[PDB]
Parts: sequence; C-alpha cells; structure tokens
Amino acid sequence: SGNCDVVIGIVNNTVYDPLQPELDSFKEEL
Amino acid sequence: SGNCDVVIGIVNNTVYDPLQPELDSFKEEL
Ligand SMILES: *[C@@H]1O[C@H](CO)[C@@H](O[C@@H]2O[C@H](CO)[C@@H](O)[C@H](O)[C@H]2NC(C)=O)[C@H](O)[C@H]1NC(C)=O
Ligand SMILES: *[C@@H]1O[C@H](CO)[C@@H](O[C@@H]2O[C@H](CO)[C@@H](O)[C@H](O)[C@H]2NC(C)=O)[C@H](O)[C@H]1NC(C)=O
Ligand SMILES: *[C@@H]1O[C@H](CO)[C@@H](O)[C@H](O)[C@H]1NC(C)=O
Ligand SMILES: *[C@@H]1O[C@H](CO)[C@@H](O)[C@H](O)[C@H]1NC(C)=O
Repeated sequence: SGNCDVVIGIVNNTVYDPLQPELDSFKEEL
Repeated sequence: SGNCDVVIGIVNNTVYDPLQPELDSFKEEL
C-alpha cells in the first residue's frame, strides 16, 4: 500500500517472493 | 464459491489473476 515517501519510520529490506524460486525449481530440474 | 445461477444481483466483470501474467513470466524465463 502506497510508497516509501509517506510513512514515517520505514526501513530498507528485501521481501522474499516464493513464486520465483519455485519457478526455477520446475524447469531446470526436469 | 458456487456459480452465477444461485446468487441474486451478481454482475459481469473480469477478475485479474496475479498468477496468469506470471505464468507468462515463467514462459519468458524459459
Ligand atoms: C532506502 O533505500 C533507498 C534506495 O533504494 C534510499 O534512497 C536513496 O536516498 C538518497 C538520499 O535522498 C539518494 O541520494 C539516493 O539516490 C536514493 N537511492 C535511490 C536508488 O534513488 C533511502 O534513503 C534508504 N532509506 C534508508 C532509511 O536507509
Ligand atoms: C453475464 O455474462 C453471461 C455470459 O458470460 C451472460 O450469460 C448469457 O445469458 C444469455 C441470456 O440467458 C444467453 O442467451 C447467453 O447465451 C449467455 N451467455 C453465454 C456465454 O452462455 C449473462 O446473462 C450476463 N449477465 C448479466 C447480468 O449481464
Ligand atoms: C526516533 O527517535 C530518534 C531519537 O532518539 C530520532 O533520531 C529518529 O529520527 C526518530 N525516528 C522517528 C521515525 O521518529
Ligand atoms: C433492484 O431494483 C430494481 C428496481 O429499481 C429492479 O429492476 C432490479 O431487478 C433489482 N435487482 C435485484 C438484484 O433485486
């Protein structure tokens, strides 16, 4: 919701997405 | 849940899939 320029006290990190790792697992392994 | 023939007042639209375009993203990745 929104962006980083409105909230007070936001910090920097990375949010893990389960779709991409799962994707690589399917095609290469075959 | 269910289908369109039981509810009263249902309208027609399209429901966006976050996975449908992302499966095409998988196609690209391949
Ligand atoms: C969180 O990270 C962003 C970068 O993703 C930081 O944004 C930078 O802010 C400085 C100061 O205004 C700019 O000089 C940089 O150009 C910005 N980066 C980019 C990529 O534009 C942000 O300051 C970070 N916030 C904290 C609290 O560390
Ligand atoms: C919502 O859309 C569906 C089609 O997806 C409509 O169903 C049609 O209904 C008429 C009237 O009974 C039929 O002649 C058509 O054959 C139906 N379409 C299909 C593809 O079978 C439905 O009427 C729409 N509802 C509203 C409220 O607009
Ligand atoms: C929290 O308080 C410190 C002072 O202890 C201040 O430097 C900092 O900017 C404050 N952060 C926020 C989000 O208010
Ligand atoms: C809502 O009311 C209108 C009359 O103003 C009627 O034509 C319509 O069929 C009604 N719809 C439902 C879902 O009851």
